[PDB]
Amino acid sequence: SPQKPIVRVFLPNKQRTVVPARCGVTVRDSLKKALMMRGLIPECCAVYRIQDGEKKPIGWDTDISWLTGEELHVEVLENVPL
Ligand SMILES: COc1cc(OC)c(/C=C/S(=O)(=O)Cc2ccc(OC)c(NCC(=O)O)c2)c(OC)c1
Repeated sequence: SPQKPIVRVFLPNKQRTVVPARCGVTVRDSLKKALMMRGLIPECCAVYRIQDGEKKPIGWDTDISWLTGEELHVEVLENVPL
Protein backbone atom coordinates (compact mmCIF):
# COMPACT_ATOMS: atom_id res chain seq x y z
CA SER A 1 0.00 0.00 0.00
CA PRO A 2 1.23 3.54 -0.89
CA GLN A 3 1.98 4.66 2.66
CA LYS A 4 3.97 7.80 3.41
CA PRO A 5 6.93 6.74 5.61
CA ILE A 6 9.42 9.21 7.08
CA VAL A 7 12.90 9.41 8.54
CA ARG A 8 13.87 12.26 10.85
CA VAL A 9 17.32 13.77 10.55
CA PHE A 10 18.86 15.77 13.37
CA LEU A 11 20.39 18.80 11.59
CA PRO A 12 23.53 20.59 12.84
CA ASN A 13 23.00 22.82 15.90
CA LYS A 14 20.84 20.03 17.34
CA GLN A 15 17.83 20.64 15.09
CA ARG A 16 15.66 17.97 13.57
CA THR A 17 13.99 17.63 10.21
CA VAL A 18 11.80 14.94 8.72
CA VAL A 19 11.92 13.62 5.19
CA PRO A 20 9.73 10.95 3.59
CA ALA A 21 11.67 7.75 2.99
CA ARG A 22 12.42 8.67 -0.57
CA CYS A 23 12.79 5.47 -2.58
CA GLY A 24 15.51 5.60 -5.19
CA VAL A 25 16.83 8.66 -3.40
CA THR A 26 20.21 9.07 -1.80
CA VAL A 27 20.74 10.75 1.57
CA ARG A 28 22.29 13.74 -0.20
CA ASP A 29 19.07 14.73 -1.98
CA SER A 30 16.70 14.06 0.86
CA LEU A 31 18.72 15.70 3.54
CA LYS A 32 20.18 18.50 1.37
CA LYS A 33 16.62 19.67 1.64
CA ALA A 34 17.01 18.97 5.36
CA LEU A 35 19.92 21.44 5.56
CA MET A 36 18.13 24.02 3.41
CA MET A 37 15.06 23.83 5.66
CA ARG A 38 17.27 25.12 8.45
CA GLY A 39 19.03 27.44 6.05
CA LEU A 40 22.14 25.30 6.01
CA ILE A 41 24.07 23.61 3.22
CA PRO A 42 25.07 19.94 2.71
CA GLU A 43 28.67 20.90 1.92
CA CYS A 44 30.01 21.32 5.45
CA CYS A 45 28.05 18.50 7.09
CA ALA A 46 28.44 14.78 7.57
CA VAL A 47 25.73 12.21 8.08
CA TYR A 48 25.91 9.50 10.69
CA ARG A 49 23.34 8.01 13.06
CA ILE A 50 23.71 7.27 16.75
CA GLN A 51 23.02 3.70 17.69
CA ASP A 52 23.49 2.00 21.08
CA GLY A 53 25.49 4.82 22.65
CA GLU A 54 27.59 4.71 19.50
CA LYS A 55 27.79 6.14 16.01
CA LYS A 56 26.99 4.36 12.76
CA PRO A 57 28.40 6.60 10.00
CA ILE A 58 26.13 6.59 6.97
CA GLY A 59 27.10 7.45 3.43
CA TRP A 60 25.83 10.52 1.59
CA ASP A 61 25.22 8.09 -1.28
CA THR A 62 23.22 5.75 0.96
CA ASP A 63 19.63 5.15 -0.16
CA ILE A 64 17.58 7.00 2.45
CA SER A 65 14.50 4.81 1.97
CA TRP A 66 16.32 2.11 3.96
CA LEU A 67 16.77 4.46 6.95
CA THR A 68 13.05 4.93 7.26
CA GLY A 69 11.58 5.39 10.73
CA GLU A 70 15.07 5.75 12.10
CA GLU A 71 16.46 9.09 13.22
CA LEU A 72 19.70 10.27 11.73
CA HIS A 73 22.31 12.84 12.76
CA VAL A 74 23.97 15.46 10.63
CA GLU A 75 27.09 16.84 12.21
CA VAL A 76 29.23 19.68 10.89
CA LEU A 77 32.58 18.56 9.55
CA GLU A 78 34.85 20.90 11.46
CA ASN A 79 38.55 20.03 11.17
CA VAL A 80 37.60 16.49 10.25
CA PRO A 81 35.70 15.00 13.23
CA LEU A 82 36.23 11.29 13.86
C1 LIG B 1 13.80 21.49 10.13
O1 LIG B 1 13.44 21.15 8.78
C2 LIG B 1 12.29 20.41 8.73
C3 LIG B 1 11.58 20.06 9.89
C4 LIG B 1 10.40 19.32 9.79
O2 LIG B 1 9.70 18.89 10.88
C5 LIG B 1 10.30 19.33 12.11
C6 LIG B 1 9.90 18.94 8.54
C7 LIG B 1 8.73 18.19 8.41
C8 LIG B 1 7.70 17.97 9.52
S1 LIG B 1 6.37 16.87 9.21
O3 LIG B 1 5.40 16.86 10.40
O4 LIG B 1 5.62 17.32 7.95
C9 LIG B 1 7.07 15.20 8.95
C10 LIG B 1 6.06 14.28 8.74
C11 LIG B 1 5.83 13.80 7.46
C12 LIG B 1 4.92 12.77 7.25
C13 LIG B 1 4.24 12.22 8.34
O5 LIG B 1 3.36 11.18 8.24
C14 LIG B 1 3.22 10.76 6.88
C15 LIG B 1 4.46 12.71 9.62
N1 LIG B 1 3.78 12.14 10.61
C16 LIG B 1 3.92 12.56 12.01
C17 LIG B 1 3.36 13.98 12.16
O6 LIG B 1 2.43 14.30 11.38
O7 LIG B 1 3.86 14.71 13.04
C18 LIG B 1 5.37 13.74 9.83
C19 LIG B 1 10.63 19.28 7.39
O8 LIG B 1 10.12 18.82 6.20
C20 LIG B 1 10.94 19.23 5.09
C21 LIG B 1 11.81 20.01 7.49
